[PDB]
Amino acid sequence: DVTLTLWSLDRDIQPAPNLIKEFNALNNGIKIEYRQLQFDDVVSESMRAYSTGNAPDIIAIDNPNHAMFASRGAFLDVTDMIAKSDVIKTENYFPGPLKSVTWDGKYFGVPKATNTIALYYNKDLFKAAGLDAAKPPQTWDELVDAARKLTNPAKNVYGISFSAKANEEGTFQFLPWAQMAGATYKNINTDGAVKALETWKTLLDEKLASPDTLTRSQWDSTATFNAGNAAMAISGPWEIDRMLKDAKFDWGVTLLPVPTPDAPRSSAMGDYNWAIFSKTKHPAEAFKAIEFFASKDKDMFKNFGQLPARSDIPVPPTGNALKDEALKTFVEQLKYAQPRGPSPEWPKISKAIQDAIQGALSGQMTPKAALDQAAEKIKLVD
Ligand SMILES: OC[C@H]1O[C@@](CO)(O[C@H]2O[C@H](CO)[C@@H](O)[C@H](O)[C@H]2O)[C@@H](O)[C@@H]1O
Ligand SMILES: OC[C@H]1O[C@@](CO)(O[C@H]2O[C@H](CO)[C@@H](O)[C@H](O)[C@H]2O)[C@@H](O)[C@@H]1O
Repeated sequence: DVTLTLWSLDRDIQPAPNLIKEFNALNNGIKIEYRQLQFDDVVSESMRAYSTGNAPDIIAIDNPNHAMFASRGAFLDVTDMIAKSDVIKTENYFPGPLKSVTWDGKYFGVPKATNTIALYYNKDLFKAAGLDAAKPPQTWDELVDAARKLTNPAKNVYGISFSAKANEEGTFQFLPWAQMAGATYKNINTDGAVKALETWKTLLDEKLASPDTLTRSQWDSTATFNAGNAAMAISGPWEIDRMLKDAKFDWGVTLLPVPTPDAPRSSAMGDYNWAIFSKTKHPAEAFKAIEFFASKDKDMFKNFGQLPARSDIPVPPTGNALKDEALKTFVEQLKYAQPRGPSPEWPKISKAIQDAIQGALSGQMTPKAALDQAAEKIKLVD
């Protein structure tokens, strides 16, 4: 056999290792060895691997990081193999995910999946609070007020869970709030972004969200919602299949609340892309693996609760009512997602935003000063 190696963050529950086991069972003369990426310095580790000759054949890379690798020659130009393939057609893909694998008029990967974040809510806790579980909050004011009502320390319940972690988690979570209020990563210090960050300060200062929001991932925050310790959670569709098993209450999912009545919806485009490292010894076989993964996209939601990056395969209902309502909400919120970049310097942009969030939420800097600082850094890097 040709043996390939593949790196991804995906858990044993999530697509990559399962798709690999299925692929390997084909006995087609190619075998894939999986390694789950550890430690949250994926980008630097993977570039260092590439530079030293330790890179895998295939990686699932977060979409905002793609351009850094593509621009630096680390990824194989798959333009011609995509063209030749009938399994992978660029016309099948949503435009934002497709653009994220592109650099200088070439394709340097194939989208794996797409997502964004939305607002999960525990309908049983809404009901017990005297709220209307059919009417979740629509505006930031409503969201904060609901969170105040639902915060019940005597019962170990925070009103909301989210992530402000000093890595991509925090940037991905914060950008929707800034964007809805009129800002972007290219202009992150508008009055509306300050209001967004003041709103996050309210959630922490008033103890409506755990202090651990400053250091905890979206996945680990949402575990607290699933256990009944947070009444609402901002997270993505990657939570659904675990939530169905773990949450022992009735729940819904709605669009992210907007800053003033009828202000616009917005959020950041999530999820990963497949890529082949440029010095692979097995380019054709690596690409055939990716073709196999793409051929399973039609089953991704039903099997993993994740969403393909494709307009050719609109996602059908599963038959599970909670999951199917979640699907509706995420498909709707996805219509408002915006790309982080393209930028070969995304990590530096994101670090500036992370530091602003940490500075304001810790009380070390005012929200205005924190975001002004970020905007000056971003001007230089971007
Ligand atoms: O946050 C939603 C929650 O707030 C209540 C009032 O406590 O309703 C508010 O939000 C609704 C949803 O947008 C509005 O229709 C309503 O006008 C507003 O007061 C609860 O009814 C609801 O569960
Ligand atoms: O298996 C990967 C794991 O990462 C997640 C959640 O962290 O990635 C989402 O959130 C990131 C920020 O932490 C975004 O940058 C990324 O684009 C988005 O997909 C999940 O997808 C998944 O559980």
